[PDB]
This record gives sequence, structure tokens and C-alpha cells, in this order.
Amino acid sequence: EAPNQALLRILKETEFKKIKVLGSGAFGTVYKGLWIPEGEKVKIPVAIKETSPKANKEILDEAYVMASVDNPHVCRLLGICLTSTVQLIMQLMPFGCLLDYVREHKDNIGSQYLLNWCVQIAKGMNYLEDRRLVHRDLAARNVLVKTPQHVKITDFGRAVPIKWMALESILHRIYTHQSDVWSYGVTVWELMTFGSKPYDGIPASEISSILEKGERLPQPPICTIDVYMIMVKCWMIDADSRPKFRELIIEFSKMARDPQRYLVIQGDERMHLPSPTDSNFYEEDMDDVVDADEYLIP
Ligand SMILES: CN1CCN(c2ccc(NC(=O)c3c(NCCc4ccc(Cl)cc4)cc[nH]c3=O)cc2)CC1
Repeated sequence: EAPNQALLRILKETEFKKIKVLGSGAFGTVYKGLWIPEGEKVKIPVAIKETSPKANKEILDEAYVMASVDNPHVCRLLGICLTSTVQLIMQLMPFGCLLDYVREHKDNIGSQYLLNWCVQIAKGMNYLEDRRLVHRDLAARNVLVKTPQHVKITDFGRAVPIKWMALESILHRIYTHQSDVWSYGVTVWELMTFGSKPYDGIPASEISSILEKGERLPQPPICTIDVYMIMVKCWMIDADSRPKFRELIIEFSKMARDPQRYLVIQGDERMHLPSPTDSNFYEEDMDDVVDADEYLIP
């Protein structure tokens, strides 16, 4: 097939500065930072992830996949640092993961945001489909927030979460772009319920039988039958019957044009999330700072 001509950028340790710890646990630690190239008069906000041969091999296989993608709704690797232990340098997504974002800002998330996020996630997934890349772990925890109006898909570096998996994936370990559609349906459910845990209290071993009986996730109170029907269609036993990601872009885009007709949220219209319109929306020198999406460009 087609040769992968993606460029792997090696970054010098001295070219980037760690500001603070964004999150630490199990794997290691993630830092908020700045990448100041050679003499380009630019400061790029970045996320830095930081010795056994097995772990080094796993982080490089991750880097390979992340460097092989370029889409506005997919998280891309900026580069790698080859210190004692390999460091991954990625674009900063200041608001963190979407799962935590909806749990923390539920009282200010209107129908427009929820529907636009569904479009954006479907666009990222459709791109991954065009690139023949099967995610295998799509969930609200693996969707990052650049701005409340711009989300990107991550953790496709694995390319088990039973409660997000399609029937074929649990029983036969079959992973396709249609099995990713099931996980998309569960992700949409997570957003529509403002970060509720799917099949909460129910053990993982029962999920297979539950799905075979015909039982699915409940209709979120804010969901019109129009939105819920789409989620239900993502959870058909027959994978070919499930919607394609390009159909999900169109369907959610139609709905995003008149959001209050498809999502019923009490307090909607008077709700607001941070945006560039806000005073001081963007710690040290905030001079010559530019986002990775506007720098160099592949
Ligand atoms: C109250 N909360 C405090 C913590 N806040 C937070 C903000 C940004 C990140 N950033 C990220 O998680 C992040 C990534 N996380 C996915 C895991 C990962 C981290 C770093 C690399 Cl290099 C690769 C993968 C990946 C890329 N860019 C990011 O900003 C994490 C947490 C959210 C608000």
C-alpha cells in the first residue's frame, strides 16, 4: 500500500520548558509547557509526557501513530525528545478531557455545544476511517478540549473498556470502523447525560448477555427521540446497519442548525462557556505566544 511519508520531529530538551504538572498516575506524568524553537520568536503551549526497553517501545509505537495523522479534529504529535527516557511533545488542550469538562460545566453546557461536539467527533472519526485507522478506544475521556468550541480525538495510539465496546468486539475481538460507531454512540450518551457512567453498578461480564437480550443505554432526559434514535442505530447487532461516520456528520450538522429542536435543556440561551470574546480568555511572558495549529503547518 501507500508509503507513510510523515515527518518525525526530534526536539532538543533546551527548546522546551515544563511549567507545571497537568496530571500524574500509573503511566508517569503529563506537564503543561512551552516550546520555544531555535530563533523563530514563537512560544507554543504544549503538553509533555515523560527506563525499561518495553515501555520505550510502547511510547515510540504511540509516537508513530500520532505523527502519521493531520486533521483539525484529531490530536497530533508535535515531536519527541530522546532524553534518558523518551518524551512526547503534543499541542496543549487547556481545558482537558471532555468527560471531566461536561461533569464540571453541566450548568453552562447548552444544546449548541453538545451538538457541535458530536459533529467534531464524527469528523475526526471519519478522517481516521479515510486513513484506515481504527480507534478501538473512543470514549469521552479520549476527547480533548482545545477551546470549549473546538474538541479533538486522542488515545488512538492503541490502534479492556467493555461498556464502550461493540458486540463483535466483546465476543469475537472484531474491531472495525463500524465497531468505532458503537463507541461513538456511547460517547454521545456520555455527553448527553453530562458525564454519567454507562451501565453504572452493572458488572462488565453481564454486558455481553444484556446486549444479546436487546437492552441498551437509557434515553437521556434532554434527548429528543431524533437524537436518541441515532444513538440506538449506533448500537445495532448488525454492523452494516449502523450509521457511517460521514452520515453522523450530516445528521448532527442538520440538528446543530436548530439545536433547541433536538435537545431540551432548562436554562439554555442564558448559558455561556469561555470563548475568545471573554476578557483575558488566553503566567509569565504571554508575548509571542502562538498555538500549534497556526505554527509551521504540515
Ligand atoms: C480542573 N482541571 C485541572 C487539569 N486540567 C487539565 C488540562 C489539560 C490537560 N491536558 C491533557 O490532558 C493533554 C493530553 N492528554 C492525553 C494524554 C497525553 C498527554 C501528553 C502527551 Cl505528550 C500525550 C498524551 C494530550 C495532549 N495535550 C493535552 O493538553 C490535562 C488536565 C483540566 C482542568
